[PDB]
Amino acid sequence: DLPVLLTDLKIQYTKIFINNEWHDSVSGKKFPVFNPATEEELCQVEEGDKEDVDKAVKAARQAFQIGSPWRTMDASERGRLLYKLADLIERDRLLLATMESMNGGKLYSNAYLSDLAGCIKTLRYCAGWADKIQGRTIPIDGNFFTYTRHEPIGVCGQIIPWNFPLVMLIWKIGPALSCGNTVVVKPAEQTPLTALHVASLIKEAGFPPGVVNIVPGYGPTAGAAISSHMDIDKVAFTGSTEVGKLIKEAAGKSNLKRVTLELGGKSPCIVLADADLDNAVEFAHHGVFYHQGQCCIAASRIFVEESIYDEFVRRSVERAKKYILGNPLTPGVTQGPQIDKEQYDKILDLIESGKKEGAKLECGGGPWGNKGYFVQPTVFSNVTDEMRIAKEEIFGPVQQIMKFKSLDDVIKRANNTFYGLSAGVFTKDIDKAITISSALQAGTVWVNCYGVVSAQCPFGGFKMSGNGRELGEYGFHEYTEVKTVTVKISQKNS
Amino acid sequence: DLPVLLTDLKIQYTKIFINNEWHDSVSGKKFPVFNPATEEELCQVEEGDKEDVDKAVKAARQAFQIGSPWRTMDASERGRLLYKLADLIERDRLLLATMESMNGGKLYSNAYLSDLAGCIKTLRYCAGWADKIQGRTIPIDGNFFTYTRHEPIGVCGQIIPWNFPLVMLIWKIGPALSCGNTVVVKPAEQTPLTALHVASLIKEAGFPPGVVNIVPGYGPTAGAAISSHMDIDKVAFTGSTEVGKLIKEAAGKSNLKRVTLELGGKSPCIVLADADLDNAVEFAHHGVFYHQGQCCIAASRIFVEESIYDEFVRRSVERAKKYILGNPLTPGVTQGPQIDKEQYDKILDLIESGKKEGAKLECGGGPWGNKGYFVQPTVFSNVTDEMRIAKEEIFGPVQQIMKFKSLDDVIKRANNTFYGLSAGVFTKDIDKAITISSALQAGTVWVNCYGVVSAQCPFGGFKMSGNGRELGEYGFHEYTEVKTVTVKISQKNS
Amino acid sequence: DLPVLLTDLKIQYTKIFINNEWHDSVSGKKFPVFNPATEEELCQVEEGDKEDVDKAVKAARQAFQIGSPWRTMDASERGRLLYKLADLIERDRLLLATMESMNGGKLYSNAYLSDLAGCIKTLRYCAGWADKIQGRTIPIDGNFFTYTRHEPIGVCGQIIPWNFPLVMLIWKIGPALSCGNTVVVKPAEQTPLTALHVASLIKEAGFPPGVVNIVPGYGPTAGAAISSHMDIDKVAFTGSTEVGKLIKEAAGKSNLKRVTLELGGKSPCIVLADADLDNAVEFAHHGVFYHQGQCCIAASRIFVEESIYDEFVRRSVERAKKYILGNPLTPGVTQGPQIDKEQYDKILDLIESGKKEGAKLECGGGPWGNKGYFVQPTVFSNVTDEMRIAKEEIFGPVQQIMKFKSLDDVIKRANNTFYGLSAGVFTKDIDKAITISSALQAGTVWVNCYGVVSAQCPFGGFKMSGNGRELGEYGFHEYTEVKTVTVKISQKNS
Amino acid sequence: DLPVLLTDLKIQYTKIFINNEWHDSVSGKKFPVFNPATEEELCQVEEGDKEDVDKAVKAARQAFQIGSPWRTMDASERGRLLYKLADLIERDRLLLATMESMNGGKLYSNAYLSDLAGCIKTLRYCAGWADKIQGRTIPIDGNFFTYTRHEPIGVCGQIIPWNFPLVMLIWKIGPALSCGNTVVVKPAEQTPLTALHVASLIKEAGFPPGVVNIVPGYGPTAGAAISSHMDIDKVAFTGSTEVGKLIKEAAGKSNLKRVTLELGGKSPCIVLADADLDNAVEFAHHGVFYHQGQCCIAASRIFVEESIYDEFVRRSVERAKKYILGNPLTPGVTQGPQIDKEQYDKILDLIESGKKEGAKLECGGGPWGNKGYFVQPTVFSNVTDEMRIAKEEIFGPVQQIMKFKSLDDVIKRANNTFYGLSAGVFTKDIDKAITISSALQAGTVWVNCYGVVSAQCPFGGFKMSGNGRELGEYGFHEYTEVKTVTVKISQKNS
Ligand SMILES: NC(=O)c1ccc[n+]([C@@H]2O[C@H](COP(=O)([O-])OP(=O)(O)OC[C@H]3O[C@@H](n4cnc5c(N)ncnc54)[C@H](O)[C@@H]3O)[C@@H](O)[C@H]2O)c1
Ligand SMILES: CCCn1c(NCc2cccc(OC)c2O)nc2ccccc21
Ligand SMILES: [Cl-]
Ligand SMILES: [Cl-]
Ligand SMILES: [Cl-]
Ligand SMILES: [Cl-]
Ligand SMILES: [Yb+3]
Repeated sequence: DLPVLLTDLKIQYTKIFINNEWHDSVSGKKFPVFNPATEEELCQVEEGDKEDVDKAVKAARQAFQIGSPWRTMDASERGRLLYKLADLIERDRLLLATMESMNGGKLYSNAYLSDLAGCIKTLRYCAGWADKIQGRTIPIDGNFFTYTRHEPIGVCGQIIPWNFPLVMLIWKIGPALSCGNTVVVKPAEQTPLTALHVASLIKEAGFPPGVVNIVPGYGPTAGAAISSHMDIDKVAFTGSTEVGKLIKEAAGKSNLKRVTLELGGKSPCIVLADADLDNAVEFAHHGVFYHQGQCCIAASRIFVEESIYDEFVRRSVERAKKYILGNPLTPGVTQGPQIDKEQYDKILDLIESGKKEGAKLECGGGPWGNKGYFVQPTVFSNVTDEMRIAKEEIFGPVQQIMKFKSLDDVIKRANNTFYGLSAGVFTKDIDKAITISSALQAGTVWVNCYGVVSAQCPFGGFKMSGNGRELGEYGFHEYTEVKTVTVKISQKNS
Repeated sequence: DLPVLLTDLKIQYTKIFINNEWHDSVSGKKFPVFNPATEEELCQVEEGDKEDVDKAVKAARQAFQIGSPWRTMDASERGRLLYKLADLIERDRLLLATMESMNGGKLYSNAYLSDLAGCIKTLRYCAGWADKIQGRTIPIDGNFFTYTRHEPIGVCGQIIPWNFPLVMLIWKIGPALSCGNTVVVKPAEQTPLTALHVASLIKEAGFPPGVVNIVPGYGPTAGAAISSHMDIDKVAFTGSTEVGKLIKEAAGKSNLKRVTLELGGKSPCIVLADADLDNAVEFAHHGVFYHQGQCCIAASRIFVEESIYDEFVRRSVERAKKYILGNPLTPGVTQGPQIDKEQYDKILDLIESGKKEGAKLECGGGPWGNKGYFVQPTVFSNVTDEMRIAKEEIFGPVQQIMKFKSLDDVIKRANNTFYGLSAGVFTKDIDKAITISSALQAGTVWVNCYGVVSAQCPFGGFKMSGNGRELGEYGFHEYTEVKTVTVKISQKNS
Repeated sequence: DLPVLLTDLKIQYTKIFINNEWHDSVSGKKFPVFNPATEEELCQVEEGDKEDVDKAVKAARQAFQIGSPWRTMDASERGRLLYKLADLIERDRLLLATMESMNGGKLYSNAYLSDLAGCIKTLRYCAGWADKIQGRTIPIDGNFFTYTRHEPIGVCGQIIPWNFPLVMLIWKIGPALSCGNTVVVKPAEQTPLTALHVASLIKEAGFPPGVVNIVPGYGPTAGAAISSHMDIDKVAFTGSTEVGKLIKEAAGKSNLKRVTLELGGKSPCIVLADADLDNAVEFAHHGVFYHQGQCCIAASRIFVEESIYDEFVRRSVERAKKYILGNPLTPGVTQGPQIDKEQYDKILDLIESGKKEGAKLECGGGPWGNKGYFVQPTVFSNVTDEMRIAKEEIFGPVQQIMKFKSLDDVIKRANNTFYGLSAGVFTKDIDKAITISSALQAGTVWVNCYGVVSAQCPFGGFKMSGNGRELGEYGFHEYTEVKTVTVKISQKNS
Repeated sequence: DLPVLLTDLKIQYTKIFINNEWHDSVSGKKFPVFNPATEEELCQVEEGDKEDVDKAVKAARQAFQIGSPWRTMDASERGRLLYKLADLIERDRLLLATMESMNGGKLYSNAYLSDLAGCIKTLRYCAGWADKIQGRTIPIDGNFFTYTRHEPIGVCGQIIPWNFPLVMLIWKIGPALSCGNTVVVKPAEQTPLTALHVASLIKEAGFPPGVVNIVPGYGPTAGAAISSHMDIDKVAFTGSTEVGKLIKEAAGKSNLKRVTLELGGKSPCIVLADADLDNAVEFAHHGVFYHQGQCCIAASRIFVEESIYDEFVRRSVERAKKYILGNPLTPGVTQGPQIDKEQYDKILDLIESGKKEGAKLECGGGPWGNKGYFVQPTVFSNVTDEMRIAKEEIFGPVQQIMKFKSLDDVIKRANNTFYGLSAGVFTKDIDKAITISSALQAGTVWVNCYGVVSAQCPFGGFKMSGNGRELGEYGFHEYTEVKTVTVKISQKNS
């Protein structure tokens, strides 16, 4: 069941968080934060810029110094601190999910039952790794003793998007901290509020000062200061392909800092004629419409074998027509607004491209409501590979359905994109499930499901959907720096 | 294609191999070795007993001493020696396969194309691991530096069976040597000859003396001396369940040496109605009839969904009727003899149990020929779970076919055995393949195939089919002893 | 600081724990449990025997069945249950440490600050592994998809000793449960009480019934029923070398169950002339006198370079003369009783052997007090390798100090034992620390410290000190059974 | 001993290698290749440019297609091909070492005994990993089966420097191929010749066409075409910090390809007063003077405790005065030329900076000879942290020796650089060796040695010395792309 907050939400944390203390901006400037369902201002927040990032990096550097509390404490104690943080987020789950829904335009049902649960579970998963990060002893040639340290890297700048503010915050800080790094986080200008509340809880949990610093502010200002900073060792980023390139270029130009990116997708589904049809329709629908289409792994190209294409389209239209738009905080509402005017415009323009380029509009196709950035859930049939709605990430509630009859050819079509984040395959045939999944150039492939993400799984893109992996055993590698220590000895023995 | 030896085989190596030199038995006694297809003596071999095992252990201990060549050489050089050994076995492939076929009663086609290839591939696989065996550096609580060494264990006694003499020899010595152990090998009394030729090649490859010692002889004599030896650190064994118990009891009684066993099976296949029927018939047939049924993983219980049972039986009988019995060295012969009189008697007695207990004899059922331990390939239909041919490992060319209609119940029947070595599942359904394979209590489960063994895969039994795993990454663990080194330091840093 | 329980301890849990319910013994029999510091009975406990073990195994088997809650719950939820159990033991830390001290004769300071802390930390460590136990995908030869499952083994029987009742309980159940096994635990007849209280907390934490079953009782009765049980898949044991052999023999005779043992030691220290002398004296003293000498890793042979031997002996005698004997619950008491009459007799007899065989008694040498199994802390100088106090594990407060001058020779002396659990090396020289530690045949080697045990480190014996490893990454391997699944596919791709 | 080629070297392979065939440049243009010891032209080579890189990428892409020989062959066969290549390089060791010495200006003794041996050993090491690259099976939340594939990435562009042509070639192609990638290699314009001979041997070994393509040519032309190519999935590079930035910027701008860099260093040694002084002098000398100073890990800042500084300097000057300059092919010659005029000028300019900025010139300081790019081996004493010879990588035979007295301060000085490739620590004290090595911000730290590189060790930079690691287990991660496959199932079981 679905509990709610019983007193109205009051916003408290609006300042920059450095050395576990709350800071005004060096400039004195603040910026507004809005509710996307009402277009009304919720509060003002201190606007971080290069001077504030500089303060946060110096604090993160000082907390990372050899001999510091965060460097010398037991690994197991880093893990305890992360488990306590998860306990505290659990405690404040009602408040955080409400704030997430109100600032982010996110259905409260999903914010409470999915986002917040995933934040808690991911933190507890990361806590468990902290004292299980291990190097190696190595039987090198010659009379030497050689071992490796999987050290933390150092100061990690972490630029977060607006579509999953808390979840991206925890996906970034959980592994970074578990491995022993210090972090400077720049949440989305649209959604700073839940991150600043979590900073409240980082202080309360007892993390040493400077281990986590949160600098709300804008992209070209505070984000770019992180990108180009000469004393940040690594930057991680989720967001647009265009910013990813600007960050990688900034990193190369300054100090050759390590960079990992996750950059969205144009993720395809392949539905074979032998698929459980209803199960395939339901998962592909959820794949593309989840959180108003504002998901990196949105299932935005659905290829269906011709034998079942018309039934698939018909059943998808029926399911898309069952939504209730409105304020994401009211029970029974099933689709909230898009995040802001930029994204709203982009979606409507792409919808229009679909009409003009010859797609078949099955439902939706326009905006909704007196206020709020609402888009009707929209389904296009007979989409072809050349159209803009087939090539460009939409990030809105807009489903594309295509037909195929040759399996060889539909795999090339699925792979014929610079994106590569995820894909889905729907079949009952063992051999097809394995060989299709092996052939798809995508970081996660779901078989007879879609959108299944868990802390135990590495997650990331092929090709221009990004580089590196997050979470799982494998994602922890990207938050360590390997040092080889080789000691001369008089005689080695196996 | 299938090349052959162009001059008749001459036997050269018949003595005990210790410190890379050839030894007469301390007693002076020798024992005969026979050809199972003719019942004729091939040669005499030095008979090892406790006094000879004692000599081999002392040499293996001396080669394992700290500061010795085998302990101090680079890991990568251990690997080079194993690759050279594989090169030499490749060179002598015609001779070894001929000797294997003549001493072991093994089809020459299979000895040359399967056994010898697997020996070569397994050695090269093991060679590659030698300098990739690694310990760990560990973020222990407190101000300490902690690392682990995955050392070799020490002197490993390795008791080999007669059904795959070369392959079992290499499965044992490949991982043992790669990890840095020294070994005392006791090949089957029935099949010492290929092992002694490989000892020729171990000397030729340059292995330091005492690293490999081979002591041909009998089980209750030389085998038991290994089992109960107070200076052997580990014993590995493949063979009967009954000897496994005698070895484990001997080990516990003497020096608590480490023990790994592989002990055969009563491995089941489950054939669902949606299976590729011909593919299932072919693989299950090969599973149970390979090497005259003398395989640990023989598919000796085949459960078939009632819908397809009668067709399955009919097609299996047709395939079983296509064999040519005779000397395993003549081209076109497709079934050789059983290994000796004990096994031959055991098979015929169990065949008779099948008749008397009410099984349906579809073909075969008796012996064959003027000489040689030949058994007609035999198929039983309508087998029930209580019969001896359903409960006891036969190790002969004897196939059991049963019907089921409830999948829940057939999984319990498949699992209702103290054996647990392997199993097979035949279905096109993804979900059934995964959930059935997960539910079966068996060390290897094949899906839509059977009998697929490779050096990259760990291999071993559940339950009384044995303990531990051989080959793969995982099997290397059982040839190392982990040492934790924990060093006090003034201050640790992550 | 050191808090205490403010009301006297009341014993509540005295029955057999099966399917999360409290059971009388099938026989109706109970047995007394005593306080070793007073020789007075504390309470009576239900006496488990073969019939009760049979009940516990059936429940553990049923909880392990495919489809059961414990088999189907998320791995991460197994970990949550273990973290909650740790939270509950933390809650009851005062009660548990008091009960541990009163039943076990264990200094309350140590029980509270060391045993209980280690129990809590070890559980939290094990919790973190639960959803990080992973198998492999393997690039086998041929057109196959091959993966491995690291399944739980099944029903694990766990026989616990009296010297560290809670810590051994958690060392056993933490990894077993994390990996997904079910357990039947048989605590020491002398110390059932803390285990039964923990069973209270396993129920309270929400573990499914039958996952943990605790059967207090005697060794030759309930212990032997576990050893020889035909439906227990694995047995783990810590205790005497003599029982280890009886367990391994019992396992071999019945169902070839997997066996891991830890069997004590005769662990040596090597003190070089360049060692920090005071640091070496302090750690070796603690090594041998900790918990009245009743530690598996007791530093019971201390070899000291002749240059510093007399100073080392003198300083060790001074430190041994500073103890206060008495009831382990009174503040300032620094040495408690031995556990029972058997151990007390054994210690006094061995002390007498030391006198008669010619050792130099420096202090102690006799019993103490009106009541309680107290032994004076005792130091022997000029010990030689032939004496009983040099060869036999004493398990009492009895220190042996020997001189050496040749480093080659003292390593052979240190290694000249069938034991092999641990060792210590004291030197400032890098090269000596590495090469000596590499040469010692011991499972853990401490350098410039002693007795440093942590959940992140694997722990176990070389040679007759046992087989397998506990805790660390590596120890988790011994609570899994590897299954290889190999799937035929039309075409594989790298 | 040191065998030599008995007939003069004849150059044969001068063309572009694509699809295992030899190609003229699209332009028809060729470029000269010189001997640095004589300044004479050795031959002309086809000049690759963007059009030729385009041809090589298309071939590498085609060889990487699903269903291709290189994608479908057994992993173990990829390893066989790499072992055969190593066998062939061994066969041609005399020719390759001669060609390496003549084109690269590299002492023939070192080319034959070190470079060529390292090439052979590294290939054999990489061969062994090929069928040991494994993914995972993962206990994800929910009723799913989740596994990972560690796939090859795809087409990898590999830009090689002139200082270790063969060794860098093999460090790049060995791991790339072992993991299953295809490669487009661009050797240094100064040293294409040994790479083109190895391409001869790749064809001879049987690698499928298009798996390895070698495009000799210039940096701003063919190198930049690789950097910015829209169908290259990854680029690896060793060379200058300045090009690294140009490559990272090019990659970000085009297709966000993965990038790993190794970019040289300013690697420091710390020599404590208790060090084995002669051992420290010898290793630091070799560290900075090896291959005429043209090593990434050159020990170009040597900090020595004041107590021993003057003796250290004196002994280093004595050892530096013992060199014989001349043609690297004549026996007994111990220092060859620098590679070309650019590097020669850079070294002399930096030497002059040392004089003018106030360093103490102890020996050398000018050029040498009638012809060839020879620099006198040069030692500077009393170097301070501000001078150019302390800050800038020299890549010439130029040693800097500084004094320290505070260990805290000398660690900050050692770390006060944007470089971070390697470091050395010389002490007998265990605690100092561990804590100093832990505090140094460097990818490899040697203790009481220097310059010890082996295939089993990961190798790479901290900070601006580069990103990622090469060789070892860990370096293989950077040649794979992880795919998560998550399959919906009816019910999971642990
Ligand atoms: N880390 C090393 O081992 C290493 C090796 C060589 C040079 N260096 C450093 O670089 C300094 C200058 O030497 P250099 O100019 O010969 O090195 P460089 O970086 O320019 O050349 C090395 C490789 O990079 C290529 N390259 C050059 N420009 C390129 C471009 N725009 N795009 C793509 N590839 C390009 C070159 O053709 C060559 O293959 C040296 O003095 C040294 O300090 C380091
Ligand atoms: C001062 C070291 C010279 N040196 C060598 N010598 C050849 C060599 C020898 C052994 C193993 C090798 O590969 C693992 C190998 O390449 N290779 C280097 C790579 C980078 C920096 C310096 C190098
Ligand atoms: Cl590593
Ligand atoms: Cl380990
Ligand atoms: Cl495995
Ligand atoms: Cl993975
Ligand atoms: Yb000149």
